[PDB]
Amino acid sequence: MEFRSLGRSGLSVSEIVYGNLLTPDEVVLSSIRAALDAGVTTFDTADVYGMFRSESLLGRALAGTPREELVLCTKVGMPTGFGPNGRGLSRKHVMESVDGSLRRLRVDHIDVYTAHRYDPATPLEELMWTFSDLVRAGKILYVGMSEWPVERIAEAAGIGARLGVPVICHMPRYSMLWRAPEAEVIPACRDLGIGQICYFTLEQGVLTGKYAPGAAPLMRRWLDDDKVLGRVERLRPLAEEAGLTTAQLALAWVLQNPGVSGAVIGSFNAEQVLANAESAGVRLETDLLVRIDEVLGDSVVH
Amino acid sequence: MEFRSLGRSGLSVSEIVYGNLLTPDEVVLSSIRAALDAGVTTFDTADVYGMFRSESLLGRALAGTPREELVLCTKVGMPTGFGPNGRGLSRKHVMESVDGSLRRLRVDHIDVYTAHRYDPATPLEELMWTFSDLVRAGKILYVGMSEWPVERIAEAAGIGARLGVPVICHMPRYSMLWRAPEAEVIPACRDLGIGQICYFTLEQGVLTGKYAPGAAPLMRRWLDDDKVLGRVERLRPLAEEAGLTTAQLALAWVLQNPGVSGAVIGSFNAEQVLANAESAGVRLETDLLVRIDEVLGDSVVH
Amino acid sequence: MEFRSLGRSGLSVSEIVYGNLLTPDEVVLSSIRAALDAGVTTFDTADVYGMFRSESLLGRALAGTPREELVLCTKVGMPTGFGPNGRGLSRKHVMESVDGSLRRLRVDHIDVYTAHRYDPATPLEELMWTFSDLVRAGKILYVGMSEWPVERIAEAAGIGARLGVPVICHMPRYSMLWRAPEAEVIPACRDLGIGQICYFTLEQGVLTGKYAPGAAPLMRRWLDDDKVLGRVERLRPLAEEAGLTTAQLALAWVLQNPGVSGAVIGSFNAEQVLANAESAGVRLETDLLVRIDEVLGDSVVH
Amino acid sequence: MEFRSLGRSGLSVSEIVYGNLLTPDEVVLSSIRAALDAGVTTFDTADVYGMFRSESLLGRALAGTPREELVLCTKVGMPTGFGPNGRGLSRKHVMESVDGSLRRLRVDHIDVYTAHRYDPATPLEELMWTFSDLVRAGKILYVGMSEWPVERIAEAAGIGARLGVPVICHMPRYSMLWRAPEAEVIPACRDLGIGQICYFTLEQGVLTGKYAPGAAPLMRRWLDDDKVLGRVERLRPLAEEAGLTTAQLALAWVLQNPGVSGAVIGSFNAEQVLANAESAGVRLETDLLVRIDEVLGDSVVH
Repeated sequence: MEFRSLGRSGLSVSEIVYGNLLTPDEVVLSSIRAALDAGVTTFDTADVYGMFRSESLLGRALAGTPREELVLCTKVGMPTGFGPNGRGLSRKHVMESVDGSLRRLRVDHIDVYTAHRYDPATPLEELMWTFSDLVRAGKILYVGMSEWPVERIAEAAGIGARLGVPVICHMPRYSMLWRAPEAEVIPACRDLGIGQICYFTLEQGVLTGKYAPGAAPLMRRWLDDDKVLGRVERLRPLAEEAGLTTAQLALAWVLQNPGVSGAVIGSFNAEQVLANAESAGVRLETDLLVRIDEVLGDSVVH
Repeated sequence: MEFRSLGRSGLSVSEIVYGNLLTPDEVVLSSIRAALDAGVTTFDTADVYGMFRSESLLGRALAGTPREELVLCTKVGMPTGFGPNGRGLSRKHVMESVDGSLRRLRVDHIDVYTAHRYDPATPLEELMWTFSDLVRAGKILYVGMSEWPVERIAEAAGIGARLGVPVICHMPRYSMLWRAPEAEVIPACRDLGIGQICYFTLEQGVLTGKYAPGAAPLMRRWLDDDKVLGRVERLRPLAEEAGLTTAQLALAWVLQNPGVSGAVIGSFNAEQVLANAESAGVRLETDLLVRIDEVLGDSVVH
Repeated sequence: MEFRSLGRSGLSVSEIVYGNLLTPDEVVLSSIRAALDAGVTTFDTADVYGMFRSESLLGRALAGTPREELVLCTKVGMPTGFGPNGRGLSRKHVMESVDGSLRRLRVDHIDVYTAHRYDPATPLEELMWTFSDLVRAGKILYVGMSEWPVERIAEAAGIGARLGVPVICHMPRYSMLWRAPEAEVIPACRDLGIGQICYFTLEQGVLTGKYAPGAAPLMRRWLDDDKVLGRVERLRPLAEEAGLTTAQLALAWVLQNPGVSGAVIGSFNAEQVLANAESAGVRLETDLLVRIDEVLGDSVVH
Repeated sequence: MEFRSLGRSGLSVSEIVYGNLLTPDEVVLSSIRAALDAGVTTFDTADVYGMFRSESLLGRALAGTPREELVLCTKVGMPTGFGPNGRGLSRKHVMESVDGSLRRLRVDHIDVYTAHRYDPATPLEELMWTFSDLVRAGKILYVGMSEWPVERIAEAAGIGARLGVPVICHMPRYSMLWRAPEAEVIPACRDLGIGQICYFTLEQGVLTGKYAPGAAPLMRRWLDDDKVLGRVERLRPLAEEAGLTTAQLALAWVLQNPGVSGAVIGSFNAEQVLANAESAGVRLETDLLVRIDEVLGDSVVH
């Protein structure tokens, strides 16, 4: 496995991150085991994933692994309770969420606590002072944000610096096909000392090259493009030339960005987890990157 | 039920708040149950109400309700012990009050801790640093004030902003008849990101229209006005035209103010609680508001 | 009993403070009981008094009294352990002292924690950040100083204001005979919002009028003055004219200073404690104060 | 024993510090006992020394000694776990290291927690806010650094002052032969209120005078100097003239620097510990210091 700093911080994450997004218990547990076996250190989940089930299964699967060998990331913000305080980023919801996450993960601290979507109803002073109280308490170490507006990332990072809350992580959608964060988000985050942990790097199967024309919700939207699956198939020669699968090429491609700390995989197939983990440390030649862009053409979203 | 932000905060309160101000245990418990059944989320009490009895009964009645579904507000400042440190807003009295309130309410945090009347003997730096220590400790989330001078509200809000203490709530007397807070208090609070949770909205029965001329202490003072009960009776046609009781019109009237987060009801009649709760989300036409003012005339206190 | 604010704070102390300075256990316990019976709320001790014995006896005697009715003051700084970290005001000694004081006093917080003598070896930033940590932790509420240089009082008060540590109390030697603090200490403390709790108000028996010429250490130094005991005897007519004992006149005299919050008594005679407590609320006429100064003449230390 | 302030702080350390650097358990335990018997108060160790064994043995040997009589120093930064978060000075590694050190040392606080080597991967804001959280929590009292660049010492001291983290200790290599820290490190530390606790004062046996030409790693490098052992032998007359062993002269020499708080000894011979401890309080005449420099000549590293 290869490792990167998560932004401007002393924290190191595995270049491949296992994200058990929610399937029977045994399939999830065996997939997490496969990730550990492959040298993955960094595990991502959320309170909302399988409504607490993802956190509980990660807690069980990681039990016994020395705490210093694991980077545990979870989230708060999506609805996990009834009524208007059962969601969002208020001091109330964040304070009522953290102890449940700690108990289900079977730990006394979370490495990276991520604000799941920006909450326009919560003043950033209210949220960042709540994070300050949890860092002072030793319940969370570092703060992340998921799919936030760039201006709110910068505001949060500023307040965090003032309050001694490390703001080190952003979790975008980023793949060979989905490049929206390259314009403003990744540049701003690099300026602010924030690293990306990338979601949907295999675009829910589209970038595996396993699916032929005429053979999730993201995959649904991709199928509005009548050329994308045919274009991914044409990557296989490019991948094989570099001694990679199409999936390994997709994961390696995301890791070529110096703003990226890690790429998330979520496969429930033990063999795919081990193969996808070997994407770490792979350098792609510039000529390979040029003809990837030529093959995918106007299927790429900028 | 309808919900509002409590000032500039991520906290949402029910537009109707149940305030069990202090009657046998069973009447109080059944009234709180009626409020829960009506979709009321936000409950107000104080250490001093029935000398600890109100907090203990709210703790019992709300037991089993998921914590994230409830907004629990209590108070400190009125006398609950003997001698000059048994009252007021000193670090000593506030620190010696909070654990009793938590134990009686059966919770590990209070959503809104309200300073019950301004204490000229306590420096606001002393009080606001005490609130800071309780927010850091996770014992209180948000701070309120009850019937404070506007200048002390602004001072408290300033210090709170500096110390990361959310100051989000003021509890005035506010009704169709008692409009004193409109002049300075509500305008200043809106400027400071503070929402009103309104007390005596039914003026201890005067604004129910149930009481005829010649048929609590506030009701005592109202009866010095030889026209007020007759004027409230003349609202019934206006209420019925809008498909409301006089009590529902009174509660709806307070909620028409954009500075108001919630209106407190305290009825011990299960049927009245359910009826009064349906005041939430009711919009009053401007013409209705004009002739309310015409009917009540010089009985209104500005 | 009469009460005063302890400096610019919300804390109220009894004008008569019981200080069990160190005699058999039973004499100490019965004297504390006598003070409680007389309406004394405010008790002073120190780790060093009878090497932990004073704190343990106060803890036992005050057991059962509601916490809100008591103001418990203790001290740190004098030697209570072996070696150079067994004394002074270092973070180490203060942090290793506080839990012992809490356990012996049988409380979870000390109202007033007093720095017993200024420690030139400890930076005031080091001491005041230690006090900050104990206030944040809820182990101490308010900070005092005993016989400090005026410049270090002002420095401590400044840092305290910045860190949200209430600095409200100074404990001088102050009596009808010992007036050294009037020149600079009391004026500066009044400016800084600090109240005096006065020690040696009866000058170890000299100001009781019980001791005749030819009939601790402070009393030793007083006997170098060949006129002081004769001069105190001549106060008895002045005292009796005002319906006071000489001891009550001495205690009342200290309380005439607007900079004084409280006067400490330490008598082991139950009858004297009850009599001395009645000094509270006594106003002395200006003509009485003038002829006190005439009677004592050059025995007074300025 | 003689004592010094550890930098600008209220903490006093013994001029001789026992450092059980890692031999059977019994030899280590008896050596620590010998140090206690000699009046040594100040004990240094590290998580990494004998991989947790040094801390566990110090915890056992010091059990029963009153806490106020001991200054316990340990370290974090060197590898104690697998993978890239099992070492360095990240919030993660520091937070995951401190409770192990407390449990093995059998204490609820460490007097001096030393950052073992500068970590270029961790922002000093991240490290110093972690130290702030541990000082607030009462788990560590004072902060040290070991063999840091002078510019990072100054940066850390600045942030520490702002956050109320006492930065009081630097642990250089310093001996009669190794004088590198005299140029910049000791001068800067004296300016910043930091005292030295000196390692390798006997240069792993070279400065004992026990080893003849032709009779570890530091001793290995010294033997590249074909004159150093012969030059140390020529100190014996100088030592004997002052009533010292060569080892006592070496330890006394380090203590002549006003920037030095303490000199570390690590001997496993009970007799050597007691003899070396008597180096404390020894003043060396200027003429003695001049001819030491003449005897050692170009063997000294500046």
